[PDB]
Amino acid sequence: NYSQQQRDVWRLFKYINQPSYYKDHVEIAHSYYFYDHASNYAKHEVVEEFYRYFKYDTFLQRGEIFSVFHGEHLKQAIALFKLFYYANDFDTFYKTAVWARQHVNEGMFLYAFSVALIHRPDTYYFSLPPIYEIYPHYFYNYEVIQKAQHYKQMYYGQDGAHYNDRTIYANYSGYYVNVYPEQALAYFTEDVGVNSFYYYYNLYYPYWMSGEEFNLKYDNRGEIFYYMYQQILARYYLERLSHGFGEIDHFDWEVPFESGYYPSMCYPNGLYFPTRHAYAHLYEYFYNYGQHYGFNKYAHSYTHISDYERRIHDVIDSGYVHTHSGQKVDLFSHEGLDILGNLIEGNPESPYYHYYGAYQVFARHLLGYSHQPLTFHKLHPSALEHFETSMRDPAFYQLYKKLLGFFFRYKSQHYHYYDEHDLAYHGVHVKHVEVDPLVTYFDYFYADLSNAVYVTPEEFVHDSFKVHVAQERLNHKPFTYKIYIDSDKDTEAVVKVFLGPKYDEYGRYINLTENWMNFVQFDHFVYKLKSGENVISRNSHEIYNYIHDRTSYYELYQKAFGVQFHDNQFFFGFPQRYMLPRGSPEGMTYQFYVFVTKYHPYKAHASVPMVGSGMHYVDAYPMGYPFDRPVYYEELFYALPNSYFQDVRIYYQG
Amino acid sequence: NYSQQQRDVWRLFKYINQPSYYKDHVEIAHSYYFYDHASNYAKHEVVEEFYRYFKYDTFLQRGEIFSVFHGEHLKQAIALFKLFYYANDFDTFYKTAVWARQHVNEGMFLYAFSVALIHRPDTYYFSLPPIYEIYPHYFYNYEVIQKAQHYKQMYYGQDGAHYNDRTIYANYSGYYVNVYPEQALAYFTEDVGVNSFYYYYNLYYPYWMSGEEFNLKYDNRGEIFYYMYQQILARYYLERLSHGFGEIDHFDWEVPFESGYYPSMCYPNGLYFPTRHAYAHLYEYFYNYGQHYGFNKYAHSYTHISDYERRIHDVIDSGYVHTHSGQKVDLFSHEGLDILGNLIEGNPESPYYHYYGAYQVFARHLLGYSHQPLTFHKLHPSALEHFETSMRDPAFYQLYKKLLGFFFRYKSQHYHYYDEHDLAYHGVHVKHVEVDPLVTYFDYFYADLSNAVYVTPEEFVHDSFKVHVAQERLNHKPFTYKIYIDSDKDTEAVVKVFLGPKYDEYGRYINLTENWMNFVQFDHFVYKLKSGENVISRNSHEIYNYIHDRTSYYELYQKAFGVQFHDNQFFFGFPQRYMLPRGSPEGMTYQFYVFVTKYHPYKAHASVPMVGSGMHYVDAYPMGYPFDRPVYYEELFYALPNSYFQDVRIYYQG
Repeated sequence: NYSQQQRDVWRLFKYINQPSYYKDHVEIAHSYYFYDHASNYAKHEVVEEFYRYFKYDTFLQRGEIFSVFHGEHLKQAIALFKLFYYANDFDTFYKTAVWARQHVNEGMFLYAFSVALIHRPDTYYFSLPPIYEIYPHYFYNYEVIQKAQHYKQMYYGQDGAHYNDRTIYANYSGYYVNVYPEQALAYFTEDVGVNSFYYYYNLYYPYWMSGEEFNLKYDNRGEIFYYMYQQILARYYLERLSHGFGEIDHFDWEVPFESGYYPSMCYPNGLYFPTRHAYAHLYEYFYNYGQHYGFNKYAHSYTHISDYERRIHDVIDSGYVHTHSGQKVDLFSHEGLDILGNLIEGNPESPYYHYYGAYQVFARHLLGYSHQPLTFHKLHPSALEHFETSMRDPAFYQLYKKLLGFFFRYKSQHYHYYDEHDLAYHGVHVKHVEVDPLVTYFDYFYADLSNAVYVTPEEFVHDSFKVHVAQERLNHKPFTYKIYIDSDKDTEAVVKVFLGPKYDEYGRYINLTENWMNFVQFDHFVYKLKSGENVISRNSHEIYNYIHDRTSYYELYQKAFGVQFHDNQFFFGFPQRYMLPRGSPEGMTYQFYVFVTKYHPYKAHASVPMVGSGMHYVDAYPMGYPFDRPVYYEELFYALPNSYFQDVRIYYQG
Repeated sequence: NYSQQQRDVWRLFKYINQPSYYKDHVEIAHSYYFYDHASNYAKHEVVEEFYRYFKYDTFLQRGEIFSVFHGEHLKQAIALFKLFYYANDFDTFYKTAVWARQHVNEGMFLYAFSVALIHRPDTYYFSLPPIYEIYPHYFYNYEVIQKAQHYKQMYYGQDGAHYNDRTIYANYSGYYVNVYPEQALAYFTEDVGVNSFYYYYNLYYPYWMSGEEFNLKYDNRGEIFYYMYQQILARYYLERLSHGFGEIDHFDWEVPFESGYYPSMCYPNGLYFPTRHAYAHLYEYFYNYGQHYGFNKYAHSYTHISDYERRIHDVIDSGYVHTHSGQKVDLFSHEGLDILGNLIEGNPESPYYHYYGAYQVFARHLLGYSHQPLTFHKLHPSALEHFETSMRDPAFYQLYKKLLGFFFRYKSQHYHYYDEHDLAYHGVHVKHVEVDPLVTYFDYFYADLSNAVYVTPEEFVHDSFKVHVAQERLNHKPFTYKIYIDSDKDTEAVVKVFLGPKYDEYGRYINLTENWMNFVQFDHFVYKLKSGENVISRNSHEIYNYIHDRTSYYELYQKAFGVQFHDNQFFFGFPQRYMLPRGSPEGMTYQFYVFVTKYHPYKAHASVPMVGSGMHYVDAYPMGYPFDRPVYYEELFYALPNSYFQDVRIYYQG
C-alpha cells in the first residue's frame, strides 16, 4: 500500500555507505537486470545510455566521491535518474532502485533516486528521510563522525548500555579552531535545516533539468532561481545584522579572495574536505600551481567565469539575447526575468547554453579552491561543489550576491518603478498591526547519527546500534500577529507580509531605496475580506510560506508524516525554528511590511500538487511583488492605504 | 593676588590666533625687551639662545603651523619654555609671556607657556582654560569652524540677537562621509575630554624634558610612560568591546597599512589636515613618491623606525643597555622598567639617545603619511604629529600597542610571575562587593567656541560675540559601590579597584593569563581598616584616581576652580563622564577586581604638590601592581582572600 511503499522507500536509505544487507534487497539486486528486460522502461534510449556508462569502464565505482558539479558525474547521475524516472510502473522503479542501491555509487544513487522521487508522478508525495541523517558526513564535523565510530568500535558485547544509544554533543565550526570571523555565523550557515533547505530546493529544481521535458518551465524556474537566491541572501543579511555583521562582502575576481574557509567535515573514505586559505589568488596560474591538468576544462574556470560574466553583462545591458539561430530575442517581454534566470543559471532552458554556459558551476569550482582531479575517479571536491554543504561557505553567499547584482542591474535599467496606482488597492486600509513579542532562544536538537558508522549484518537488520547528535539550534517562542483591515466591500485579497531590517549594524536608518532587497517574505496567504472592519489572526505554526510559496504544503504532511515539527522535505521548507532571525538581549530591531492586493490567481498548469504543475503559488503577481524592483519613492510605499510598516524588536534569551 | 594672577593667566589665552588687543598687553609687548634686560632670568644662556633663534632668520613666524614633533619647532619651543621657566620672579615671567603672545608664533607660544605654567614652581597651581576652547581648530571638524565664521561674518549690527550666542550642534567624524569603520568610535577617540587628557599628560611629562634638570626622574617617567599608554590602550579596548569591536589591529611596517584616517579638521591658515588613505604603503619610496626631500631626516622615517625597533628588541632580549660609555648597564635592577621606558620614549634620560632615538617621533611621522615639508616654515603635519589630535587617529592606538608589546616582552622574559605569598595580605578578606547599576547615556556638552573666529578690537575687549558648540558626550548616572572587608586588626591598607573585560566581542570568556593587560584602574585609595568587619563606601564623584594616581588632586580644584565638573587640567585628568565604558541596551558585561594590600608609601621627593615632587602616588607598589606582569595562574588571583572578582553589566540608554 501507500504506507508500505513509504516504509520501503525509507528502508532504501538505511546505511547508504554500506551495501544493503536486507535479504529482499540482496535478492532483488542479484536477480534483477534492467538491461535484460529493457522493456519495462518507457524509453530504450535511457537504458541503453545507462548500460553504456555502466559496462565500458566509464562508471563511478562504489567508494568514490561524487560531485554533481563535475561534468561526467552529472551525466551519469542524469542517466540514472532518467532510468529511475521512466519506469513504466512503480514495481520496476523499485527493482531498479534496489539494484542501484546495491551496485551503483552511493552519492550518485542517492542523488538520482531523490530527484526521481520528488519528480516522479507516482512518488511525488513520498516523504524522504532527512538528508542530514542519511548522509551525515556532509552535515557534521569529523569530530562527531569519528566519535560515533569510536562508540561503534567499543560497542561489542561487553559494557552493555554503554557506548550505545549515546548522545554526541556537537559544536559548530569555530569552537576549537579560531577560524575566520565570517564563520562566526556557523549555527546558521552550518545548521542542518538550512542546508537541507538548499539541498531540497536543488532536488526540486535541478540546474540541469529541462523545463520542456520535466515540466519545470510551468514554474518559470528563472523567477524561482532569482527569488530563492535573493531570499536566502536577505535572510543571511538579517542574521548578520543580528550578530553585528554588515553587508555581504563584495569581491573582485581579479583581487585575492580575502575570505578563507576551513571546513571540519570529512568524506566517508577518510578524505578531509578542501580548505580555502585567506587571501587566495584565483588566477589560473595561482589556483593551478603545481598541478597536472592539461585536459580539465575546470582548470580554466577563471577564464570561463570571466567570459560568462561578460556575456551576462552584455545581455543585461542590451536586453537582447543570442540564440542558436544567432537572432535577436527580446528580453523585455513579460517573462524577461524568467529568460534572464534561465540564461544565468545555465539550465537546458537557457537561450544558448553554449554561449552563456553554467556560470555558477565554474564559479563554485574556482571559489572552492581545491586540487583539480587527477582523474574522473579520483576527485576532491569542496563544500561549494555540493548542494548539501554550499551554504556553509561564505564564498557561497558572496558568489550569489555577485550573481544577483546582475538581476538588480537588469531590473534597474529595464523596469519602471511602481507608482501609487500600481500598488494601490482602493477601498482597503491596513489600520494597525499587532505582533506578539518575538523571542528567539537556543535549544538542543536530536538527530539520528547512526548512519555514520559501519554496522554488521545483524546490526543492520535489527538497527541495534543507536548514536544521537545533540546540537544547539535557534528556536523562537510561538507568536501570533494580528492584521486589521478596513475594507469597503466583500473582496478577495492577497496578504503579503515581509520581514526586513530597519537599522544596519551601525544604527543608521536604511531607506527603502537601499532596503527593498533585504525584505524576507514572512507570510503570503489569501484572506476573504468583508465590508467594514476585519481582523486577521495568524499563528506561528500556521506559516508555511516563508521565503517561498507553498500552498499545497501540509496536505502532504497530513498524509505522509500525518500518517509534529518533523523535517518535511516537502517542497523546499525553511526550518520553522529559523523563521525569526536571532535577536539581542536588548533586542535587534527590524520591521514588518504588510501588503494587501486583489486576487490574481496563478496560471496553474494542473490541479495535482507537483513540481512543474504550477500549483505552488498563491497569486500571479511577480515574486516579492512590492519589492521585486528598485524603489524610487519610499514615501510612496508609506502612503499606500493598503500597506503598513510595523516595527518589532526580536529578543534573544540565553 | 593669586586670583588676579589667575585672571591674567586666563586673559593671556584669549584669541590666540590674533594679536592681543588689550591695552596692557600691547603696551607690555611693545615696551618690554627680554634681551635688553637679560638679567632677570636665572641663566643668560637661555636668553642668548632664544635671541639667536629670534633674530637671525631662524624663528617660526606668526601664522605658520607648529608641530612639537618637528626637530626645529621642538628646539625653538624648548628655548621659549626655558625663557619662561627661568624667570627669576613672576613679574618677569608675565612680561615675557605677554611679549611672546604678541610676537612669537601662536602654537609655539601656547606650548611653551603651558609647559612652563604646569612646571614652574610659582604657577604650578594655576588653572588653565580648556585647550579645546583655546585652540578649537584641533578639536572640531572644519564644518564647525566654518559655521562659527559664517555667524561671525553675518553678525554686524543688523539682525540683533541673531547669529550671536548661537549653539552649533556638531557631529562626529562619520556623520557625513562613510569613513573607515575604525573611525566609528569617534565619540570617544574624538572626544574633547580624552584628547585634553592626552595633551595635558604630555604637557605634564613632555617627551623632551630631562628628569635631572626638571625633576621628572623622581616620578620615574618610564613607569609613567608605560602605565599611561597601557591604560589608554585598555580603556580603548573596553570601548571597542562595548561597540562589538575586537582587539586593536596588529600591523607590520612591511605590509601596507590597512587602516586609513580622514580627518575633518582644518588649520587656522585654511589648510586641511593630511589624510592617510586605506592600505597605504609605508616604504621610503612609496611615502616619499613625488617629493623633494634631500636633507629631511624624517624622509627616511622608515629606516629609522626599523633601526630603533631592532635596537629596542635587542636591549629587551639581552636586558643589557648600551650607553655613551659603551659599557654594560644592568636592566634587571628594581628600576629596570623605568630605564626601559626612558629608553623607548627617547627622553633626555634615555641611556643613549643617539643609539635608541625617538622611536615614537619617527613612527608618528611615518604613520601620519603627509607630504614632507618643503621648508621649515612650510609644514603640513598630520593628526599623529600633534598631542591634541593624536588619539583621533586609529594608527595612534596601533602604534602604541606595537610599542607596549615591547614592554610585555620585557616583563614576560625577565619578571617572575607573582605567587600566592607575594599578593597575600594575611588577615584581610574581601567578603563581597556591591556596585550600583552602572548606566551610561549621552548628553549635550556646551563649550565656548568663540575663539575660532576673528574679532574686532572692540569685540575682543568686550567679548561681544559668543558662539557655542553642543556635542553628545557619553555620561553615566552617578553610582556608589560598597567594599566589605573582614580584617583581623586595625591595619592601614591600600585598596586598588580595576575594571576589565570578562567576555570578548564574540562572547568567549577571557582568561586572566590573556586578560591582565586589559584591566583599567577604576579607583586607588587608602583606607584605615579596623579589626573585624569593615564597609567601604565610595561615590562616583569622589573617584580621582582613574587610570592614574592623583592624590594631591582636588586641593588644587578647591583653590583654583574652587575659588562643578569643570575641566580640571590639574594633573592629567580622565573625564569623569567617560569613566564607565559605553554599555549596551542588554548590557555589555565587564568585571571589577578589588585588591587590598598593606601600605607602602611612595618615595616622595618633596611635600609640595608638583610635577616631579613624587607626591602624585598612593603607594610604592609597581603601577598596576597585581597586573603589572604576566599572570601564570588565574586561579591564584581568584584564591587570594584579599582579592575579589565581581561582575557588572553596564547599561546603555538612548
